[PDB]
Amino acid sequence: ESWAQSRDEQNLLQQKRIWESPLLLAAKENNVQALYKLLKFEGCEVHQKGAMGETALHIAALYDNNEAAQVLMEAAPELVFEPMTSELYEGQTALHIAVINQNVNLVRALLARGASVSARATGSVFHYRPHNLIYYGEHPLSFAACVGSEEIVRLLIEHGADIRAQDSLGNTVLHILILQPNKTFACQMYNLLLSYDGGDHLKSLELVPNNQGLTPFKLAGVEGNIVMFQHLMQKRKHIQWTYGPLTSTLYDLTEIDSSGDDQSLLELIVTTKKREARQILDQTPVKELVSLKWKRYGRPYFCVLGAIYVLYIICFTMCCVYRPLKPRITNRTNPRDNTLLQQKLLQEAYVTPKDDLRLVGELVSIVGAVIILLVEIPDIFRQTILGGPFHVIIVTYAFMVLVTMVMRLTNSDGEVVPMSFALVLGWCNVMYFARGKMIFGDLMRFCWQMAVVILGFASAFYIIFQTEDPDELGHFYDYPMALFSTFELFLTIIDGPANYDVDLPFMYSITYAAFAIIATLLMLNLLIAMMGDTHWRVAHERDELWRAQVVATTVMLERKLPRCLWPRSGICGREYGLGDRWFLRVEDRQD
Amino acid sequence: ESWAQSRDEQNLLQQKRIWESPLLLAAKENNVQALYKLLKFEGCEVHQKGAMGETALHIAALYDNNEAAQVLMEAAPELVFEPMTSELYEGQTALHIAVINQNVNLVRALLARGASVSARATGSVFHYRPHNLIYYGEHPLSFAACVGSEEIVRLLIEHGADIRAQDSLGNTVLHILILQPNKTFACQMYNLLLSYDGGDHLKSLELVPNNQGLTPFKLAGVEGNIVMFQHLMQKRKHIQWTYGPLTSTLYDLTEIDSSGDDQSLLELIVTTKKREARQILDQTPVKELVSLKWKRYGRPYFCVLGAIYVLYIICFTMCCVYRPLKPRITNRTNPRDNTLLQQKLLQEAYVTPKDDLRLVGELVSIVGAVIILLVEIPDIFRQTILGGPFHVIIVTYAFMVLVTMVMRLTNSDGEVVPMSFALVLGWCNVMYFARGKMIFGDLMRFCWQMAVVILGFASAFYIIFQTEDPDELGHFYDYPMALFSTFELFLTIIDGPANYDVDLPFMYSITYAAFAIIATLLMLNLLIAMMGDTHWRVAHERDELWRAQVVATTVMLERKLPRCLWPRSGICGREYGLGDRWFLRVEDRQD
Ligand SMILES: C[C@@H]1NC(=O)N[C@@H]1CCCCCC(=O)O
Ligand SMILES: C[C@@H]1NC(=O)N[C@@H]1CCCCCC(=O)O
Ligand SMILES: [Ca+2]
Ligand SMILES: [Ca+2]
Repeated sequence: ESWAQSRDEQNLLQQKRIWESPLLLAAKENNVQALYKLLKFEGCEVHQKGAMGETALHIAALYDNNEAAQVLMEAAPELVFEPMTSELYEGQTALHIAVINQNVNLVRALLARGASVSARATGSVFHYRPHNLIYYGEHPLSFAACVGSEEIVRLLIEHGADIRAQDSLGNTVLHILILQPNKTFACQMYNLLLSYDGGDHLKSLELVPNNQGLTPFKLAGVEGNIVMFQHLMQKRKHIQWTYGPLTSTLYDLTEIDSSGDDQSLLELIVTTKKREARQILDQTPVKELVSLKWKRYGRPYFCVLGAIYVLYIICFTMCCVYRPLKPRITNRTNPRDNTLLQQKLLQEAYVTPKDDLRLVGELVSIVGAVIILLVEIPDIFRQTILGGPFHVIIVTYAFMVLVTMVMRLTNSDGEVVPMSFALVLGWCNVMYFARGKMIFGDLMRFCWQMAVVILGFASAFYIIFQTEDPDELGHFYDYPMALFSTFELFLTIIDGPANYDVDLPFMYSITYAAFAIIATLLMLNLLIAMMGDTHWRVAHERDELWRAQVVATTVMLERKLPRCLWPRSGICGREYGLGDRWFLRVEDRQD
Repeated sequence: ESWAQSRDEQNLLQQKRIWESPLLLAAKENNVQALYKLLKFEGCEVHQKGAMGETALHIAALYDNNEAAQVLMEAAPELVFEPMTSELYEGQTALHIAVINQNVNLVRALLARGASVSARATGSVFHYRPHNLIYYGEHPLSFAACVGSEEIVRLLIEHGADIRAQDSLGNTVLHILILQPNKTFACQMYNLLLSYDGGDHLKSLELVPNNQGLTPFKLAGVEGNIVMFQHLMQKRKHIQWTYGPLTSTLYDLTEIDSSGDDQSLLELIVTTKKREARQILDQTPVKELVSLKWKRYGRPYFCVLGAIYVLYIICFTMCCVYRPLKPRITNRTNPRDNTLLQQKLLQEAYVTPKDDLRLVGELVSIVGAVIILLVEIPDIFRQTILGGPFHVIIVTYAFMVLVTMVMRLTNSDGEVVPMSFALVLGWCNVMYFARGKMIFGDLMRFCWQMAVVILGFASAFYIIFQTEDPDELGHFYDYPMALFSTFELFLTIIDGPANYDVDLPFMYSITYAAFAIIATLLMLNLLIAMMGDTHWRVAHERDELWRAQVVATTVMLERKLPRCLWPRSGICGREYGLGDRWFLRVEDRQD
């Protein structure tokens, strides 16, 4: 406690040793006469290491002091090779400091001496950490590329600077240029480094991946660099023809799509916590890509799978609305007069008349729950909500159905507690399917969301009071009136089921508490959709997020669906003779 | 699945055959030496049809390759006449491709050869479909007019380009210019094509109608082209005099008004789904036209017809508030104790004392319903809500009155279900009559809408519980308290009629559900009118729509009203000697 306090002390301790060491002070003050009155008479320790393990030349390189540095190099040419022996700057040479300060005469003189163009500055200051204001890499060639000094860049290549060099994070000089603030100027420097590549199709510098398996083009999309992305897109697009205003350009569509497997631009954009990366799926090679995946295949399968989940949940309630008998049997109704339980457990089953109709319905609710677990549980092993918490709810729903199964086969009294949780988890997970005029567009999402919530809480409130006596607190004595009570409940017109002389079950005081919060948030999410659609162009901000939600869902539907359905995007390039990648044909009009 | 996938494959398949065919490749690459080393030794198939049924000249015309095209024309002058034999480009000649690319030297050379200036490019790419980025027509003259190349336009007329030419959609060159994005530049090209007209008053190019019966001037209004509309308005306005800043201009007002019959700019603007066309009724010849139609004749007749409909509905409730007797008679009141019915049916009528007063009232409710059907049902045969859903409700209201008549004459128990629907349909259709300070202006619409809704639901809730016992659930035991209960109901102050030990009729659980939604939307439409009037100039957006609603209603009132009322707009031009059209006198001041 802490680390920044140390370097703040060391930077003060550095200026303290510079103040003290006259050789280091004269190197800072550029006192030429004081350096000759020190190096020639009387011979002072010229290999003097300062507070940061720096030589007198390092100090002479920090402060642009060419006259003082040239004196230190002619009286002791060995100081050029000495790196910073400190921990904060372990590996930095006098060439690194001269390159960043863009001191061309000092760089030309250090290269004339013979300075190492491959020295890795592995100091803790040079790390890619949020507490370091700059991240340029380790090699001096990487420093020149980031300061925008094209003169030093080629001057280092002339002395044998390996552009293929990677730092401790496996980043080439191309990766580091994309992580820079000046995006519009780094595009110019990016093309300068590519010219010095081997010129061969194999072992390309643009193909050398990051240590996290990211080519520079791929890293531009994950980091949300629009300027570098559009620039890198030029190298991978081909214009077929120009018919007046139309321009039928053909995009490469290789590193932008599965598979893979985890390697694909789309999966990396929807799963990253970087908001800025959202904008990448709106670029002119990518926005055409997800819009076609959602028009065909995407939207129909989401509604086909949607209607299946609607039937699978209405069947679960069909077995809940007609749950198992019987009357109380027990005389316990006389003691503890606050109780209202006409408790109903089994079995006492089969017995079959109309009970096999619900047994096959209960069997569907079980085989569907494990199928839900058979497609989700093997997926958590390989987690970002963008995207909706549909997956978090779909696994806890099948968890409650299995618990209700284990609740059964034991004749437990608390049947109702796990079974009522699956009612809201089953329906409210339906409203996620609303992904399938903006005031009217967001209003229809409320009408969907609202009708979905009441069909999950009225079914719940029915079960909560299907056992309990309806003469007192009879808001839900049958299904058509449990729906109507809950509907009125949703708008606070009814005072809500309230009774204090009677002991209502533990689940009402819990389920109604959650119904009171969701009913207000949906009524609060409605006002923001009524005003936030008209008050400003924020409706665009209220819009892409949904669009990104649709894109996140479209990538989701492509992972588990087999290959016979959902054909690959684009057109393959084997016979016709483009190999072997799949290309997207895009034509655009200009005005 | 799909069609765009095919052309994406064919464009890739085209570049595949170009890659393969050396004659087609050299035509694309503009390889002059390779074309002579192919056409002279050894004689290759020069009539080579590519993937899109294109000749080597077509490829030489796609990519501006004049040197390569001139070689193909001197070695085989027959390639000029060959059109694209494919399905996507059926009819396109090498002249079409040269005109769009604005290759004047190639167009001058193709016309020197003798190219057809009347070749219709009937290919599927050239269709007016949303999946085609451009729509220029079929004839090469129409292509030049859309690219803005006035040099090619007159160069085609010099070689006999028929400006009277129509494509498959019956569109002249004037119609296609209005459907173009560059509106401010198409005005210049529009005047160039009109100069080459026959110069005769009859058979004018501006009068040649679309296949959908639309002159170019009329099409500009339907499509919402403001720049072309104001430009076309210059040709049909006459300035009478200039008295300083005043300019008394006289507008033609011919194709802007009925009749007709369906042919009129106003009816085409209010019935189209094109939002952009709304702006046309705000132009300086049209905005003066509907404002005079609404000031006189318009506003009074809407309130005269308004007060008539107010009396016709209050009479319907006057017969409902005093509906037919009698007591229950039946002992069924002891079994099914949940029931509260003191059911009342007839007849048991006449009997007449004060019952003839309601019989003539019931007779008015019948003759008025058929009259409503006599003015609406013959109108559906000849449907856009702009405009209000007043017509959809006014026909279903008279439907419920006729059903209640058929409900009667059979002594059916369910009298109440069709009769209660006509109460809300009758009143809530009144609030449409609110069409007759912006915060205060939209607030008075709420006070109208609110008082109209409660007078339709309190009358309904009264009927719902006029039969049922008032000792339990007695919110509506008489009319003055049914109104006061419902009024309090409208603001959720009262917990709403709630009872669970008693079986309330089927209509309360339905009518009160609709009362709970409309009462919140009117309270939500109020907040948007309180904030959306001040937060931005969106109040203009909240305003024209109402203005367009008033204009849509004004056109509605002019269709069924006879000719003796509502005189024609403007002044006729027969004696005085302007013939025979009706003109509007408009004077404007400038600063
Ligand atoms: C100024 C210090 N004195 C010195 O000789 N090297 C240091 C250079 C500081 C660079 C800090 C870059 C970073 O924040 O990581
Ligand atoms: C490029 C294609 N090659 C060719 O010879 N004709 C085509 C011209 C394309 C025009 C497409 C206009 C449209 O979208 O309809
Ligand atoms: Ca309240
Ligand atoms: Ca209350």
